[PDB]
Amino acid sequence: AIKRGADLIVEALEEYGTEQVVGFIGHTSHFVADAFSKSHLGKRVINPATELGGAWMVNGYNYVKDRSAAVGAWHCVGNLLLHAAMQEARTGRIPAVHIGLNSDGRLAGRSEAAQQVPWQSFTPIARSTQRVERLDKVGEAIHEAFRVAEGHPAGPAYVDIPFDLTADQIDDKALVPRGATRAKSVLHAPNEDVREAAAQLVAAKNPVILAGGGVARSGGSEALLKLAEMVGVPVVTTSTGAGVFPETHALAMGSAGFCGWKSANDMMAAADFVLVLGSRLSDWGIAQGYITKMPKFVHVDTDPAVLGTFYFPLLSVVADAKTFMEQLIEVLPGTSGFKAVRYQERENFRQATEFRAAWDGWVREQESGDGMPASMFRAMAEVRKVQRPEDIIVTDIGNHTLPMFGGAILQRPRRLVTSMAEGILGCGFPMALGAQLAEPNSRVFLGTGDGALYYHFNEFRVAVEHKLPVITMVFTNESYGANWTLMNHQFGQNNWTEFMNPDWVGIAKAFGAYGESVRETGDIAGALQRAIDSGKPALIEIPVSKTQGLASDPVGGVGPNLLLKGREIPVDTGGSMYPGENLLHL
Amino acid sequence: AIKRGADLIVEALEEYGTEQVVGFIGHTSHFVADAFSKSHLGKRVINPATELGGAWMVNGYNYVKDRSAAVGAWHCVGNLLLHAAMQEARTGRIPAVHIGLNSDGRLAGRSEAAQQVPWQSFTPIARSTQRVERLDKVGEAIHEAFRVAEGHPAGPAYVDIPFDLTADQIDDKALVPRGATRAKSVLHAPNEDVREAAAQLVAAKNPVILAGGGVARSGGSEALLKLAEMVGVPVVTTSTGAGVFPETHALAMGSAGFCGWKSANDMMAAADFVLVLGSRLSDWGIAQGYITKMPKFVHVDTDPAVLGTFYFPLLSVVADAKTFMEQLIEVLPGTSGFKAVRYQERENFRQATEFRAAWDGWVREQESGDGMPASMFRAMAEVRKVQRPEDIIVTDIGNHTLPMFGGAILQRPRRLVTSMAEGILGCGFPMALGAQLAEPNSRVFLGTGDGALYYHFNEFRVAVEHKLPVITMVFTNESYGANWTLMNHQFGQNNWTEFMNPDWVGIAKAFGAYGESVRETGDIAGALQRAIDSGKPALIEIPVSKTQGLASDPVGGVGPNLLLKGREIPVDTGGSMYPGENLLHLK
Amino acid sequence: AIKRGADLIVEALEEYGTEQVVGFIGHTSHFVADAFSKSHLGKRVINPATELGGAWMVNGYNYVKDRSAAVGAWHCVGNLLLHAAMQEARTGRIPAVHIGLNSDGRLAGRSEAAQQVPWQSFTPIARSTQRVERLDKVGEAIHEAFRVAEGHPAGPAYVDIPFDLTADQIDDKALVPRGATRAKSVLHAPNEDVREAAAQLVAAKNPVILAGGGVARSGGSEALLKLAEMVGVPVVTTSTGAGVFPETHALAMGSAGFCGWKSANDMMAAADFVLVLGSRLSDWGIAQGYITKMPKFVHVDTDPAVLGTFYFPLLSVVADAKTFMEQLIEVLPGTSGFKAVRYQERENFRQATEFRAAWDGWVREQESGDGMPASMFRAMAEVRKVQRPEDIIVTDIGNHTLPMFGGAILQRPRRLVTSMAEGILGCGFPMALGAQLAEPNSRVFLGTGDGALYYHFNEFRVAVEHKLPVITMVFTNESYGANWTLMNHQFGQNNWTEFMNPDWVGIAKAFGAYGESVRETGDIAGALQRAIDSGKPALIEIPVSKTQGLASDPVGGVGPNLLLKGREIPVDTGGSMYPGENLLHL
Ligand SMILES: Cc1cc2nc3c(=O)[nH]c(=O)nc-3n(C[C@H](O)[C@H](O)[C@H](O)COP(=O)(O)OP(=O)(O)OC[C@H]3O[C@@H](n4cnc5c(N)ncnc54)[C@H](O)[C@@H]3O)c2cc1C
Ligand SMILES: Cc1cc2nc3c(=O)[nH]c(=O)nc-3n(C[C@H](O)[C@H](O)[C@H](O)COP(=O)(O)OP(=O)(O)OC[C@H]3O[C@@H](n4cnc5c(N)ncnc54)[C@H](O)[C@@H]3O)c2cc1C
Ligand SMILES: Cc1cc2nc3c(=O)[nH]c(=O)nc-3n(C[C@H](O)[C@H](O)[C@H](O)COP(=O)(O)OP(=O)(O)OC[C@H]3O[C@@H](n4cnc5c(N)ncnc54)[C@H](O)[C@@H]3O)c2cc1C
Ligand SMILES: Cc1ncc(C[n+]2csc(CCOP(=O)(O)OP(=O)(O)O)c2C)c(N)n1
Ligand SMILES: Cc1ncc(C[n+]2csc(CCOP(=O)(O)OP(=O)(O)O)c2C)c(N)n1
Ligand SMILES: Cc1ncc(C[n+]2csc(CCOP(=O)(O)OP(=O)(O)O)c2C)c(N)n1
Ligand SMILES: [Cl-]
Ligand SMILES: [Cl-]
Ligand SMILES: [Cl-]
Ligand SMILES: [Mg+2]
Ligand SMILES: [Mg+2]
Ligand SMILES: [Mg+2]
Ligand SMILES: [Mg+2]
Repeated sequence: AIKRGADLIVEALEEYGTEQVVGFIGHTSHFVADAFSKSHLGKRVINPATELGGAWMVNGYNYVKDRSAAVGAWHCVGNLLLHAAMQEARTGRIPAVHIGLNSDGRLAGRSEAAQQVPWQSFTPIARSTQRVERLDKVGEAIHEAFRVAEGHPAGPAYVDIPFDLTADQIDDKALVPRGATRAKSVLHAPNEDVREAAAQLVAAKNPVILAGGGVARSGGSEALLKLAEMVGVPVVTTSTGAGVFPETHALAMGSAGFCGWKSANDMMAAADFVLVLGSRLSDWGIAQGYITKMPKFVHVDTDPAVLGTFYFPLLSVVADAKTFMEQLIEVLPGTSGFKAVRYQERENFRQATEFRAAWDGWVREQESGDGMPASMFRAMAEVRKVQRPEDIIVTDIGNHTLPMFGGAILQRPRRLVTSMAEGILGCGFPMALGAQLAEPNSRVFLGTGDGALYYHFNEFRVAVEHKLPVITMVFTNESYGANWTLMNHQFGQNNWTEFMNPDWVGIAKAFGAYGESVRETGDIAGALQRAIDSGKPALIEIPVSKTQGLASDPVGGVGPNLLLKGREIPVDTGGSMYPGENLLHL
Repeated sequence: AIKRGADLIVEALEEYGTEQVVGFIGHTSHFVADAFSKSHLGKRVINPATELGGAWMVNGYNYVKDRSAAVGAWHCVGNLLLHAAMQEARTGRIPAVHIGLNSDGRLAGRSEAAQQVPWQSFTPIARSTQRVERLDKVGEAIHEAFRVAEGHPAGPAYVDIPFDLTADQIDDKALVPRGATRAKSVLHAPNEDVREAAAQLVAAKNPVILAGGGVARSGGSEALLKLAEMVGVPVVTTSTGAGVFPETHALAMGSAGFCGWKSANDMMAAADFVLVLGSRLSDWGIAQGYITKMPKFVHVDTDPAVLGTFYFPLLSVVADAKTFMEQLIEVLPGTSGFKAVRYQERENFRQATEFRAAWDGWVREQESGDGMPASMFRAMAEVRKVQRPEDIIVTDIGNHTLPMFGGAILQRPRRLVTSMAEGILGCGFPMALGAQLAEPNSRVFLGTGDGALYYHFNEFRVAVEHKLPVITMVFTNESYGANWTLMNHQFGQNNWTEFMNPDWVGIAKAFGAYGESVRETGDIAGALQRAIDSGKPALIEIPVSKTQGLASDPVGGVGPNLLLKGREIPVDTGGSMYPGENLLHLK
Repeated sequence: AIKRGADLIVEALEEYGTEQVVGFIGHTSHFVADAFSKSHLGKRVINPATELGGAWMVNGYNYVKDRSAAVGAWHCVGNLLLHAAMQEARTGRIPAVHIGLNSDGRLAGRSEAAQQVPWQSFTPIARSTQRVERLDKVGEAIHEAFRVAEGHPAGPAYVDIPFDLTADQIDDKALVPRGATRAKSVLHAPNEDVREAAAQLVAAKNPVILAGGGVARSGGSEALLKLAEMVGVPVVTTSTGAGVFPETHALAMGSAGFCGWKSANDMMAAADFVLVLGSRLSDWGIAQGYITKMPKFVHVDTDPAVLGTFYFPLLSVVADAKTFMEQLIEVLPGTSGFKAVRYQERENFRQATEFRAAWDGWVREQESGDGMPASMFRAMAEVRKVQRPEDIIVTDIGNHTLPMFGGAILQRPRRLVTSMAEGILGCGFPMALGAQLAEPNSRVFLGTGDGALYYHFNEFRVAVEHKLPVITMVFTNESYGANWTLMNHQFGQNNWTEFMNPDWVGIAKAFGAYGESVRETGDIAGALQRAIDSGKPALIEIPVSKTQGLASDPVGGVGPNLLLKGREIPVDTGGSMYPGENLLHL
């Protein structure tokens, strides 16, 4: 059948499992938008305030789905706004396909052309960058983008299509590849690696299992609970792994790292052996700026590139996390030294429970005060009174990230959302909208700084139009508080940190959202209940300190080193001059 | 003397003429911010709501100054938001230096590193992209950045500095290059070319001078006025040249192009000869999608790369526009055929004045009407009543661009501001703020669509804190109106075009800005007076139709061709298969 | 200890298993060459005639080793000659680390600098491109290069080091990473994939096992012989898999593809099911220009990116080849329908043996003629009379490639060498020298065209100095014979194809190599024996036809389509003009 390129693009996106489009109109996306209007997927299009806001919504949707279920589709020059969000998808292992419609290919390469988008600016960012030259390659390119996006590692794929190809027509026989099959990701380890790992776990005096985001992608929660109880081993997570192990269990230490739980950092400092499952041991994760001292460890991952890149394991294993744990459960009864004892009667139990109790007491101290400015831990304690086990906690980047991580106590995977890998400010609100779109049975609570909310609160248009009842707490300190704090630690003086806020309640009201300020009432619990009862997206303005959280609160961190001290650098004495130095020798 | 890298960056920036810093804090920019607080640049730093809004401020400031007087200074990952504004600077010839402070160079190349910014993403965009490896190269790199940014062509330069270098210390002797004097840009044409141009000008029956943005950069307004009156030749501009020739003058046809003045398009369709000065004859400018048919022309530019790239001139000349005009004024009295008479007495005068009068009549007609929605031409007629020669008009991108260009009548250079080269939606508000910062005692009027204002109205934080009294008209139609209109033509139905607006008056009030709606009153005139009296940034809501402007209004355009008709493309029958086609051959 | 950067580079290369250096002097490599002179590896440095010749020697050495045992080390501007060889390492999955010493970092970025090498020219080619900015990163960068080079997929890694860092000195504590461990590559499939594959193999009427170069990298020869005999299934290979199955066995069909064995192409056209082990199903391999019609197939690979990129399998499996075959052997006795029958009594045996016999008869016809010009199959039959099972057959690219592939009958893996993935002319001689260096118990026979030998016969300097007794047959036709042939098929006329040859015997004698021409004697067997007895590198000049081989001989190929027919292309009628068209409208 003769088909337009725009209709072939839509067909391909449906074939590969696209649920949700985030698209922006312009003459280069006109044919694609027309084609979407005639398709099932046309019913699910978000038109965001900006393309960067929309790209963040793709990230939040796909982070919780672990596939490229949301897809961006962008008129030419709007693609120039994608880079920040695309970079987070790359290091954060978020599958994300983006289709950029460039200007007419007839006008490419002309020096005085308008809106000829430099697609090679994505080459250092996307896991796959393709410029499509020919209509008969449009299906093939989209198939490749999905294959790359949803691989191991997951990430972003960008497809640049000059829009004349979307108007042009071709007979469609076999053009969109169909019948594609994926290999299973249930990679099994060899027996001798399993037996080694089991022997180490049993022999250790103070073992720990470290579960990262790969345990969530693997689906390994059940196996992890069984394995931890069978061996009697405390569980530490990364921030993307939090919730794969129920955080109210006796063995749950929470997340390690610099915005994590001190019980987890205590346990990592005490441990003599770690089994690492589905973690990349990253800079702002377990590595803490490449300062953390890892105990002897076994490292299990589906991506060999993460294994031994920086931390050298006792043993590196290419295997699926759930599968490896199931293999361990099978081998453990025939492992020398193994005895079936209830985890509460193991010799290591009391130490772990003491670390957790100390942390819980510290959290109770942070949360229990009343009045203004509010503690962000109090705010989170109020959220946990109204929180369901499928609900999603979202945060932005700043001082506030620490209380959001520390006050989230989670029972399910992929419930904690932010720009985890890159720490890009402003992510929180639009990522929360994308997560809400993906998870309509989840209540979504966002704790955002004021500096952060400034970036993409324009997306209240989307929240209101699409009836997305995200509950946003804006923590107001009229500051980039992390930076106020750190600059005063570093220099004794802040600069570039302070700003005004609008009347946020007035902003919410102007968009037809629910708005309330607790500046005078302190009534966080009441405001949460009113916001939930509204059925609308909500904005609760909560005054906070400039200093509480990431840049101040002691959670057992060692890094990262970002207040670095300068070194004195030898000049070059080889004889060559600086530019303009010739004038000094006259 | 031992200096930190941060201090050396500030010293270099000062040496090369920086007046205004737009900066964003984060740990990688901490040392730089601390160093700026010790400088006379520290006082005035703008900390924008987002880095892309700030980069648009840099572009508005520098577009009106014609030098990189504003600089950006950005914490690592905030650099990832620069690319759209940087691309406008590249094709739009805006000088702009951006200093990106990357994460620690010790951590670079590690696969699981955080915030290691891919500076090579700028390589296809900036005129110059540099990654600094060594502290002793920090001065040198910044010197090079200004050299490129302020050359011919002007454009953006990006410098990536791992921030450990900003903390490190070194002895400063000769490290910051000082004391350069740049080459003059008053490039003179060969006398033979000047003579040839004068001979064509005099011989033509219906000549036109086409003056682009290079006449503004050249400072050629006085020479152009003398030349045009001496020969008695109508003046057409580009959108970046508008205002180089006073648009109240009887010879002024306005700007040619598809959002231009029909008088200018009529003139260019009538002309038998054009002298093109300081124009790149661009796609969304004079070329209108490479459809415009140029008469025989002489082309004068400082950048050889624009001369003969697409339109082949009769004669191409590498020269400065003001200089070339001065040369031609000197030779004209000795040119065979030249007659010294008042321009009003020339045979070609009446036709030009007729084009202008017809256009002015049409504009008057668009200003008329008595209710709601309002005409955007009416809105511009009201702005003209309160507009001085030094005042700046800013637009965003959409249907509203055509009435803003058609209602702006300018008499000085560099008074009309937008994302000219790239058409990037959202530019208007933050570029207006940057123009206001560059010219604190000029009044700045912005006409913006509602889809446009959505992008960077967060920068009301900057406008209110810095008391930048931009007067913004937001034209409300609850739509991407250009697209609503074009898609209804193309397909019979719009899609992806309609959206909710907030209460814009309420948004302004929540920031402490002046706000008013004319929806019930029609009182644009009073709203402009109240907005001006407020001394605050102001927002005037004006409801408009979905259709008025770029997608509907006839201005004599021929292009561009964006409502494409597709072609039917043949399938490859050479034998090779599609992916997956193997399954279709199984029996 | 305080150490120079040059000494740290040497230390790192030794730590990661480097055996052989190929290096080129210049002031930027002076410190590195001095450092090598003080080390164990210093004893194994080849200084090639050119850097491209040397890069090809790295490729040949590492192709047969399946690790980056050879390493290039190059003065600045000589790195500009590496790209061709580097591209073959990338698509050909050859591990190869190259260390480029750039000019002084103090002079980088200056517009009028000399010898500042654009290392970003490698970014689209190498699997890893790194520019080292800091002395304390030199060890770390080399460790990363090896990790990437020796991964799955294998490939080239380029490290650019400004040479001032190689003169500079630093305390060495922990700078060169030591104690690195690799994960095993014995990835196991899940049982249900094993059982599926076994059920298909047993149920098929006319199965085939297709073994590619991954069976060689895996070490799977023993398991493949067992599995093929147990199930009674003919074996087809790719050109990089040839020799993993003994090519004299009754079940051996040889290599499929356009320069392969017709028995293999016949068997692929007859088969109802294929088990593909360690093949990427590539363009100039099994795909034959994306024309080959694959039967229903199971696809087993360690690199998920190859699985389902173009040919969509019944089932895709991420697993090691040897391991998967061992899993199949274990499952087969409990697979429904399986009976233990001698392979000679299976119903499919006679068909396979008939295909092989037809091919063998055709080869005997090609080889059996005497006189001049010689048949290249006769030449290969003479080599097989003097060939040991560890000996290596090398070819260049041209008409001659077909008789070299067709006359090679191999018993061991990694014995057939050329620029397999990219077909880059001139590879053969320097790749043969690298293979000889790696495999000193192998006699190396190169069959090269004349056009090919022209590129790197300057490397006779290396062959003679290092006493590398490669036996080179130069097939002389005074032509780019493939192109003479194909152009006459395509157009009825050749152009740019014909050239003179030097007196090749005189060239060999001038270098102190053994030289002989059979132009008048026909005495190929005698010349081989004299060349072997010399103990020297040898050059035997053998006149051949312009047309025999790749461009003419029918081996059951279907592709690739490189004599493509042009299509008539619609002009653009949108209204926009061409450059300069304005003058036509005046
Ligand atoms: C301000 C800020 C503070 C932060 N504080 C912390 C903190 O305190 N603690 C913390 O942990 N992080 C923190 N982060 C997040 C951190 O930067 C990283 O994003 C995070 O630690 C990475 O988690 P991960 O190692 O589990 O790997 P992910 O990025 O989640 O990657 C998943 C890993 O699992 C592997 N994998 C995927 N599927 C499978 C499978 N089926 N089987 C096996 N392996 C699989 C992948 O190959 C990869 O190695 C912070 C971020 C910011 C911005
Ligand atoms: C929606 C929309 C509508 C638009 N409609 C129009 C329209 O109707 N008409 C229009 O003109 N544009 C229009 N534009 C703008 C258009 O895209 C271009 O930005 C503009 O036309 C370019 O102007 P220019 O040719 O003068 O060159 P500029 O981009 O201003 O560049 C300056 C030129 O002068 C040269 N130069 C610089 N200094 C000197 C010197 N000293 N001497 C000599 N030469 C010098 C430079 O090398 C260059 O060639 C529109 C843009 C948009 C987004
Ligand atoms: C002139 C010319 C003619 C040619 N003619 C032919 C021809 O007739 N026939 C032919 O086959 N080729 C031919 N080639 C070569 C062809 O271009 C390819 O180089 C070759 O076919 C690729 O072989 P392969 O598919 O086995 O993959 P390779 O390139 O050998 O790659 C190895 C594959 O095995 C996988 N792998 C690696 N280790 C393992 C493991 N442990 N377990 C499982 N999988 C593993 C890899 O991921 C990869 O997919 C020709 C080349 C030229 C230049
Ligand atoms: C795009 C971008 N710009 C700047 C930063 C640097 N940064 C990291 S945290 C932070 C403070 C954010 O302020 P806010 O949201 O108010 O949170 P608070 O620290 O006050 O809790 C900043 C500016 C960044 N990570 N990303
Ligand atoms: C970043 C970006 N996204 C999309 C476009 C496409 N576009 C061009 S004009 C326009 C309409 C803008 O709407 P608005 O500001 O309301 O103006 P109106 O057409 O209603 O006057 C759009 C979406 C663009 N140029 N840039
Ligand atoms: C570097 C490079 N240049 C050109 C070619 C194109 N090419 C492929 S085969 C061939 C013929 C080689 O001639 P020769 O070595 O004499 O072999 P013959 O065809 O005569 O057997 C040529 C030129 C190539 N593959 N690589
Ligand atoms: Cl547009
Ligand atoms: Cl940050
Ligand atoms: Cl040299
Ligand atoms: Mg804050
Ligand atoms: Mg100069
Ligand atoms: Mg609008
Ligand atoms: Mg030849």
